[PDB]
Amino acid sequence: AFQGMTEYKLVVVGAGGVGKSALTIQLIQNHFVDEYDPTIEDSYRKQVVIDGETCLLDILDTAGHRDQYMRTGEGFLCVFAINNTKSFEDIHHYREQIKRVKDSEDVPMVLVGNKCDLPSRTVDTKQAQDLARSYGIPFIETSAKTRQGVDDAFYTLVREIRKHK
Amino acid sequence: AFQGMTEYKLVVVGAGGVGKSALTIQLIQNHFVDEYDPTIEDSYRKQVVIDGETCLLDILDTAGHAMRDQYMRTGEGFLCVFAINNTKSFEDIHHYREQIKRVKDSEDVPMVLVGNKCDLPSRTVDTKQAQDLARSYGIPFIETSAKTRQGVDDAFYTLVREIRKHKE
Amino acid sequence: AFQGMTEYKLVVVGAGGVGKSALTIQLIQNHFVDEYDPTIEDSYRKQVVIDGETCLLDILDTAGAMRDQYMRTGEGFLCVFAINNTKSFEDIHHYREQIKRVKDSEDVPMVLVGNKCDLPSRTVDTKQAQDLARSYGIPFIETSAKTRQGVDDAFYTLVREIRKHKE
Amino acid sequence: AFQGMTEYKLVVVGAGGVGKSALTIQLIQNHFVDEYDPTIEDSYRKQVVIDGETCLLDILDTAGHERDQYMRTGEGFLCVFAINNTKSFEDIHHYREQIKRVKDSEDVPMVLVGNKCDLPSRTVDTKQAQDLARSYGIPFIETSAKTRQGVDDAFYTLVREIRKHKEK
Amino acid sequence: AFQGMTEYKLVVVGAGGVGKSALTIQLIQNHFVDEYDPTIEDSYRKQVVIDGETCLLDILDTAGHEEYSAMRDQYMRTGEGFLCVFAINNTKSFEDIHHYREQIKRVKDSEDVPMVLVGNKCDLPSRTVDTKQAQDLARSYGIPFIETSAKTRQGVDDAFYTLVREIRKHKE
Amino acid sequence: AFQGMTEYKLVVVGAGGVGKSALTIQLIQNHFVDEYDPTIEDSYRKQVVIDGETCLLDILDTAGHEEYSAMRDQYMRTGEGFLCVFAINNTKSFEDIHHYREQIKRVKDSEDVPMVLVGNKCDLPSRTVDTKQAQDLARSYGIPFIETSAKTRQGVDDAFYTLVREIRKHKE
Ligand SMILES: Nc1nc2c(ncn2[C@@H]2O[C@H](COP(=O)(O)OP(=O)(O)NP(=O)(O)O)[C@@H](O)[C@H]2O)c(=O)[nH]1
Ligand SMILES: Nc1nc2c(ncn2[C@@H]2O[C@H](COP(=O)(O)OP(=O)(O)NP(=O)(O)O)[C@@H](O)[C@H]2O)c(=O)[nH]1
Ligand SMILES: Nc1nc2c(ncn2[C@@H]2O[C@H](COP(=O)(O)OP(=O)(O)NP(=O)(O)O)[C@@H](O)[C@H]2O)c(=O)[nH]1
Ligand SMILES: Nc1nc2c(ncn2[C@@H]2O[C@H](COP(=O)(O)OP(=O)(O)NP(=O)(O)O)[C@@H](O)[C@H]2O)c(=O)[nH]1
Ligand SMILES: Nc1nc2c(ncn2[C@@H]2O[C@H](COP(=O)(O)OP(=O)(O)NP(=O)(O)O)[C@@H](O)[C@H]2O)c(=O)[nH]1
Ligand SMILES: Nc1nc2c(ncn2[C@@H]2O[C@H](COP(=O)(O)OP(=O)(O)NP(=O)(O)O)[C@@H](O)[C@H]2O)c(=O)[nH]1
Ligand SMILES: COc1cc(-c2cccc3c2OCCO3)ccc1Nc1cccc(CN(C)C)c1
Ligand SMILES: COc1cc(-c2cccc3c2OCCO3)ccc1Nc1cccc(CN(C)C)c1
Ligand SMILES: COc1cc(-c2cccc3c2OCCO3)ccc1Nc1cccc(CN(C)C)c1
Ligand SMILES: COc1cc(-c2cccc3c2OCCO3)ccc1Nc1cccc(CN(C)C)c1
Ligand SMILES: [Mg+2]
Ligand SMILES: [Mg+2]
Ligand SMILES: [Mg+2]
Ligand SMILES: [Mg+2]
Ligand SMILES: [Mg+2]
Ligand SMILES: [Mg+2]
Repeated sequence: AFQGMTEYKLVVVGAGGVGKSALTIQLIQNHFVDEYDPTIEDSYRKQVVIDGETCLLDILDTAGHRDQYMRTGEGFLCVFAINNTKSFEDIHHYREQIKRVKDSEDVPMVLVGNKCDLPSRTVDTKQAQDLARSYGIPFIETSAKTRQGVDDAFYTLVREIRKHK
Repeated sequence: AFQGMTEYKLVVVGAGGVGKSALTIQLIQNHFVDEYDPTIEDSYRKQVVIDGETCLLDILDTAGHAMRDQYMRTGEGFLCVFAINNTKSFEDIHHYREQIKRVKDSEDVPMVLVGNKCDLPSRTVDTKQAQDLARSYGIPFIETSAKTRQGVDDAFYTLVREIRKHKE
Repeated sequence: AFQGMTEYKLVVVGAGGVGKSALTIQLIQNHFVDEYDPTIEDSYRKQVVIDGETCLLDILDTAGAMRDQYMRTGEGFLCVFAINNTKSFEDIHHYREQIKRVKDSEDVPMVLVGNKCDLPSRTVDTKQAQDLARSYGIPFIETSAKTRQGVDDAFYTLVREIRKHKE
Repeated sequence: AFQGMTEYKLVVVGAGGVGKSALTIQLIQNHFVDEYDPTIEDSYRKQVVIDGETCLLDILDTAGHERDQYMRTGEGFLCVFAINNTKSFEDIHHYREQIKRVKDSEDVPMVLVGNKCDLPSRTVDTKQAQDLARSYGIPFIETSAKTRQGVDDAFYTLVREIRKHKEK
Repeated sequence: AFQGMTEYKLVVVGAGGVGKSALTIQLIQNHFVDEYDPTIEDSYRKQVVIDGETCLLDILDTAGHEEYSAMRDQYMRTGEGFLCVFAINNTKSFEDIHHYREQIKRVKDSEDVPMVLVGNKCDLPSRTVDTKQAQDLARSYGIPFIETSAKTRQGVDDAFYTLVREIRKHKE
Repeated sequence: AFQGMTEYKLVVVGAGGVGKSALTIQLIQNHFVDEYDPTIEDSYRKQVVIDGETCLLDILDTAGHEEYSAMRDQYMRTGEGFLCVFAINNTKSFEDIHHYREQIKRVKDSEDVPMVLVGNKCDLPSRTVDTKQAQDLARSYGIPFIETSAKTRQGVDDAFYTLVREIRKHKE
């Protein structure tokens, strides 16, 4: 018996202020949050259709500065801001922490370069694509403000989870 | 901030063979199950719109006969099911209602009375009797058939409305 | 890469006047057709969600070598009789045989449908129809195009049978 | 030019107690109302897809015994009788006449609805009702607000009749 | 008894040529109107789900400059919520916002009317109104501010959905 | 009797690398394709609601450069509407639009074919084709013009939905 639609547990990680909450809230509520209210832990849920399969996204929005939610997640959005080189260098640390806690090389993951609407770009697309090619994962540019790439990022993660299953 | 649609935990209880599973599967899959496969415990989930609110129904299908006390404490609302061709199942209703009230330590638990198999000609429980039982408990009564689908949506949607009323 | 929803080809067969068209029109338009207008061939399409998969049902409504054509094309068959017509129930065996010959296979996705279950003049017992279906290895469903009982179930069950046969 | 989905104003008329409200509430809420609470005037709204066109149904549920206002506003009328009440069937002629006078027209979109077709106490034969409907040039549908039989069909058929009357 | 989904009456106001119609048509039809066809009065309707509640938006698209003022006072009395739109490349339209807000407050005889400030045409390069200025104006009124572009669709849903949330808050 | 939703056959044409596949994939999967995988012929399908009518879009994604093919002329005769795509940073692709339009008119033997002009890659800073120029070209052909970006998703839905509206107009 089918017992209800497929459920995917997604976790959004990355440095303080890169736009993890803004991305998530733009997905769930179609709203851009302008304030910076630091997060402890928040949970969201949304039903969507991706490639003709109905599914339920459970989304965990994490704090910038834990082992529990890394063990629960099936897929991770690894977010940096394209105007903050430090947040991009930190990506390697988030990826390592996820791999240790799940004890696995092959974890579904997507690299997300957020704030692509800002004119102060310090991380080149080619650099981020290279980093992603080296990890074997997709890369997507987003803006929580304009909504560019937001759906794509979360839907691409879902496709990665499907492939890994 | 809204964090996702409202979730309702529904538990279907009643005697062996009244059609608890058949009702639930007819709601989830639009399928009538003809076989009688006795249930231990099964969990289902469905998104629906009731009175303009989108919600997620988590539905626990229970066995006819401490794991029991667990799900009674978790559930927010109960479908109490009997079969209209089985007078025993109708008399047992009062026992299920009492067990739920003891475990939740409450008089006012959201509940709906469901008289299933209303498509069968061998009726032994009168509608008026069942309506009286329900009036005495202060809860709605609905006749259903998992076979024809009559009243199935109504039963589960009415339960959700009862849960909403109890939360104001 | 996903390029659009999955499509399923369903064929409704059975004797004249059992309610093949009435069933189909009740599925597509939520309308009971009271008139009996005999069919040559009609095609319908509907999008639905079954078990969380969005799909497109292409439905061929048949008449009571153009016949061999649609048997080769269909992935699944609703075999319909009327519960008040014993002849239509005996004819089921003939439709099933013709389908198995044309597809050269024992295991073709199929559902047995006993229609007009709202009428009081029942001449085919449920148990008999269930036995026939158990012998063929296929599901049996009672329907009424008039009350709508079992209509969705019949078509959706057929789609599930097609899915099982494709794994 | 498109400003939002097409809107249809439907009016449900007929004698007291034939099930005008029960039909409407079964359409809107998937709920059978067992109590008889007489209506003054109630308004309902539902978005549906009929023949691939999205539309908004505005539905006016009327009182058995009261009017000219809502007959002028309506684009289509469900004329309801109960199949176990011969009087309600004879009254149909009066509702149809009143509608034709107020709209000053022979060709008003209309559907004849024989409700309570789940009851065994039938006093109006289907053939009689079909003849009445054939004489008026309108469809006839048997419904039960209890089992839900024919409910969607009645309202959707009325919408199709309104569409047909507008292409000229 | 529930009788059908909740209905919200939204009114889009602001100076001539700010993009009131373009915003509305982008919401209803997913179409950018490039032509500038001045509006008299137009009505639109759309069903949407916001925060899990299904609702029906009735949307009144108004004229920049009103011919006669009684027809203006009519729709201000009917509306439950107002999108107050200026164009970020037209400082005059931004200064006019204050006047639309005042007229609405007088006609509804209330300080706390559901309202959203909308800075439209944020895709254009000739920006003359700074974001910070508009945010300050909105903070002073106690209402949300959203940047939109009817062309790119940025912020369009957000503007209308945020207005509905403001109406809900005012009704509790 | 209604037998199922209306079906529209749409063909996407234009020079190599303008973003015909990227547009189509962004419509179907909400995904931006960054890689450039040249197309021979690909078929897509999507159900949408446009102006309250549910429809099924059958979409044929064509090759940039193809010598004469009879198999190519086949599907151009079957197609009911054409998206004519150029890239706003490639003046050659804009000049080629005239050639696609001529080929379509010859194969359909008709002046009045439903068609939409699409200027893609409007997110790039290397613009060489002005909006006004493209609007003038489109006004001369009697067809709509839409700026799109498969990357940002701007105008994507609008392009395909506008084509469907053009097909509807041509059928009345
Ligand atoms: N322009 C622009 N600003 C953005 C974008 N995403 C987030 N912001 C802004 O960046 C700031 C921080 O966003 P926030 O969502 O709180 O980031 P965070 O990763 O969740 N922070 P934390 O780890 O403390 O929870 C906010 O002021 C927000 O409005 C974007 O894509 N574009
Ligand atoms: N005619 C008819 N038969 C029904 C209906 N509902 C259930 N049945 C039949 O009655 C039997 C029991 O159904 P089932 O759901 O297994 O009962 P249950 O309450 O789940 N039993 P248990 O407690 O063992 O899990 C099955 O044979 C089923 O087909 C109905 O509404 N009408
Ligand atoms: N009472 C009742 N009548 C039905 C039912 N199904 C079909 N009918 C009636 O039976 C007649 C035959 O229905 P129809 O669908 O035309 O049968 P068919 O199998 O398509 N005939 P054919 O093979 O000629 O195309 C119609 O008058 C219809 O109203 C049902 O489930 N209940
Ligand atoms: N068995 C059966 N009972 C029905 C049906 N429809 C309505 N009833 C019952 O008949 C009674 C009257 O129903 P109601 O909807 O109030 O009729 P009404 O035409 O609206 N009355 P009024 O004109 O005063 O507003 C109620 O007790 C209702 O439960 C039906 O289709 N089947
Ligand atoms: N680039 C760009 N142009 C826009 C935007 N919004 C509107 N326009 C353009 O600005 C012009 C005015 O738009 P319109 O919606 O008619 O404005 P209005 O506020 O309704 N005018 P009126 O008050 O007379 O009815 C049109 O040419 C339109 O295309 C936008 O967000 N970006
Ligand atoms: N920046 C930007 N790049 C785009 C856009 N659309 C397409 N591209 C890029 O342009 C390249 C070509 O895209 P594609 O859709 O394959 O072009 P095509 O017209 O289908 N090519 P062909 O005719 O050979 O099949 C890709 O690398 C793609 O990422 C856009 O709107 N913006
Ligand atoms: C919070 O989770 C539930 C909670 C309930 C629920 C409802 C009511 C009472 C309960 C419940 O669960 C714990 C004990 O008490 C029911 C279902 C679920 N969940 C669910 C969703 C989809 C599929 C499945 C099937 N599993 C077994 C593979 C399950
Ligand atoms: C692949 O085509 C079909 C195939 C089938 C189909 C199903 C099963 C077997 C078949 C079939 O086709 C011919 C013979 O073999 C049924 C429907 C269709 N298609 C269809 C699509 C939209 C609208 C309509 C209605 N027409 C009359 C405009 C039809
Ligand atoms: C209740 O009526 C409305 C009310 C309002 C409305 C909203 C807000 C304020 C108002 C309003 O009406 C008049 C003055 O004040 C807006 C729309 C409508 N209705 C509407 C819906 C879809 C399409 C059309 C256009 N037709 C006639 C072609 C109309
Ligand atoms: C007849 O259907 C089409 C028609 C067209 C179409 C559109 C435009 C022009 C055409 C067309 O086809 C015939 C020649 O001219 C395009 C797509 C389709 N259909 C479609 C789309 C996606 C997937 C499938 C199943 N297979 C291919 C995996 C089918
Ligand atoms: Mg945060
Ligand atoms: Mg069970
Ligand atoms: Mg037929
Ligand atoms: Mg009433
Ligand atoms: Mg305007
Ligand atoms: Mg390509």
